[PDB]
Amino acid sequence: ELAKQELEHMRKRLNVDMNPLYEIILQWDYTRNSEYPDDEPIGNYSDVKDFFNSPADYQKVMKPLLLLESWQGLCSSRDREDYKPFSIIVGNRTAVSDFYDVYASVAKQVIQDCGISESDLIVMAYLPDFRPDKRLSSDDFKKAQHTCLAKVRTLKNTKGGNVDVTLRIHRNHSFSKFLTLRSEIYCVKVMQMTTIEREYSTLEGLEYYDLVGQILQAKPSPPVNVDAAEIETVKKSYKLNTSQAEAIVNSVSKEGFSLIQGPPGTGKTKTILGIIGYFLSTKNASNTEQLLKKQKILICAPSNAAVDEICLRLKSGVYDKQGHQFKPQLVRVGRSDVVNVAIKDLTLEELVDKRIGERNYNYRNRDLDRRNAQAHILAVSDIICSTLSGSAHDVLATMGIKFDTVIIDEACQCTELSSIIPLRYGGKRCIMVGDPNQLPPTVLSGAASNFKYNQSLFVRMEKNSSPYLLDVQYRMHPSISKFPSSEFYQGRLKDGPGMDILNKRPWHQLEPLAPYKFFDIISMSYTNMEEIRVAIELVDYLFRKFDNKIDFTGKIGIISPYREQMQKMRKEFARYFGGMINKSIDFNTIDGFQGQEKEIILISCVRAKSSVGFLKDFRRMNVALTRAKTSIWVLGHQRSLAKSKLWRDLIEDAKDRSCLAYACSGFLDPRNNRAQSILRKF
Ligand SMILES: Nc1ncnc2c1ncn2[C@@H]1O[C@H](COP(=O)(O)OP(=O)(O)O)[C@@H](O)[C@H]1O
Ligand SMILES: [Mg+2]
Repeated sequence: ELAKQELEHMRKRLNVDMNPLYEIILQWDYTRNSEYPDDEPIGNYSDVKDFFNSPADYQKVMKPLLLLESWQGLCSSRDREDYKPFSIIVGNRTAVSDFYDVYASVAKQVIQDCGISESDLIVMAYLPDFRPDKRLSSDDFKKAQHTCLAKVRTLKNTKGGNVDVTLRIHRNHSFSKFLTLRSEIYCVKVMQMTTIEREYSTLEGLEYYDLVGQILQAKPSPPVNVDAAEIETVKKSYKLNTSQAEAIVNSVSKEGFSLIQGPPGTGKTKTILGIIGYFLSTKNASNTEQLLKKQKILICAPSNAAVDEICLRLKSGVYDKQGHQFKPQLVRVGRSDVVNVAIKDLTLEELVDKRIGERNYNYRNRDLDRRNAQAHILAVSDIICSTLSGSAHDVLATMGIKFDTVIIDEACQCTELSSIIPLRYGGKRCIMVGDPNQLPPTVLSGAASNFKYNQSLFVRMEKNSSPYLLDVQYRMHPSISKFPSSEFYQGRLKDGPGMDILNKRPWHQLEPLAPYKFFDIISMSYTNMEEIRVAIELVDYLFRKFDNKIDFTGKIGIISPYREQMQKMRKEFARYFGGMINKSIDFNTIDGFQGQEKEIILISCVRAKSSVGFLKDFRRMNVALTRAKTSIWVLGHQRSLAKSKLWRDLIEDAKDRSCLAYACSGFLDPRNNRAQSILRKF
């Protein structure tokens, strides 16, 4: 019939109650030494299931894991963050629900120096034997007998450079006995609660989401049938390859969830730009003038960096189905981490500044003008870009706008609730673009990750459906892309035209500095001095032969699965080369290097159980083998690695391709008779 229940469900999704969240959190013990926030039985926790039967099933599984990650965040900030303590003067209190709203006073300079905002959780402590003689730290709170968690409800500036503070604590907390009028109480910030609150809002309002069925079942929509002429038109107009054009056309033509899988360098973001252009143009091409809200698209990413790259690349305009450029109105919701004028000019706050001018350079008028400008800018916008968390912001929540189409870049680098956040505005189509063949997003709680909390909705859905694969990479030398393609993509991952030309480098003319090489080192620990020495000698030969013609600044990375081996590698490289390699070589583990790339990559394999273990090794190898663009030199012991199918496949592929060389310390030295004898007798 007429579904005003859409408006009712929108209201439900946008107004989730946080009091149940703080009923739990405000009873926690800041001083607790445990992976877990309480002593409930371990069986209360369970793995994230491939398939959920109901929103209640989903919530029963997910809420403990969300709270566990939150607890681990508390612990991390307690044991590391070194937040600066302060003190407050207590006043009256008000009983609200299962809470006490305690009013207090603190200086504005202290609020600013300690970084306290209305989004912060803090811990209070009673330390009557403290004297200003000593410096106060969060260790004093960690070891205190009487502590209490409090949420910063309200911060209001007063006249004399002070701030009225409203803090919320739990009714049941005995610490209230110390909150007598005009008492001095010591405090320190624990953590800012915005992300936890937004994910909790999503988790609890899930049952009113339009795509709740597809989310619970991890089951994207079935493919519809699309016109080959349409795919060709998109290909030509947007200057894409066939896989990208197909992904765009299909994912836009259907509603529900769509998965686009992009291996390294296959054009995930370019395809998203094409999606934006195509969607907006085909949507604009559908007795007194009726007033309608303008169609918008929501573009989200897990991190500010990805959102900012999307914005920067959108500044060149988008294209319609016929290939003609148009410039839709773009708004970046939320301030970014880095400073850049090009991104700053797109932020909602800067757009409001420019729309209102110097008229209010009186305070009521200033706030009213800012609010009206915000409303108008958001109403006339075409594209809304944000982080997955930032999509839950009040500025979007008060637009009165349904965002029926949400696109997510880097969709594998976020938790499931985080990816679900932006669907609260009536989302009926969600196109997630990602690379599942990487390491899962990092979570603070090892236990939570052991319960598979570090798994993205993209991956959980990939279990049940085949994504639209982008199958041409535009980064790596063909000798470097060869084995990744054959080993992970059925030999169907293609190279862009001229990768051999683009990634041809002078040192390629000198053996063994080839584009692709496995060095079998002829010589139960997690380090290998001989691999380290061979890496040193390779880099030394490269430098000696070319660093008077080539600047190796930022050209080289060295990675290994094991941080012990990487520590030893950095130490030995520092000793051998001095400081002159600081700007030439990055050192990291395969995990820590996941988002980086170099022209030259050296891998120290060192050495090579379960399905989880094979999955982690599969992802690590996918990452490691795609970090280089022009040259990759894989150092390892063949017998120490061949117990792994992946490594044996790699070594035997290198053999078949004549890309295996035998190596030991001094193998590049013609005068080293010992090393040359070791080589010759092989
Ligand atoms: N159809 C295409 N034709 C030519 N170059 C492409 C195509 N698709 C992607 N590229 C190139 O591949 C590189 C990776 O682009 P990007 O969209 O950032 O990929 P991803 O987002 O998957 O990392 C870019 O330099 C881009 O110019
Ligand atoms: Mg990208």
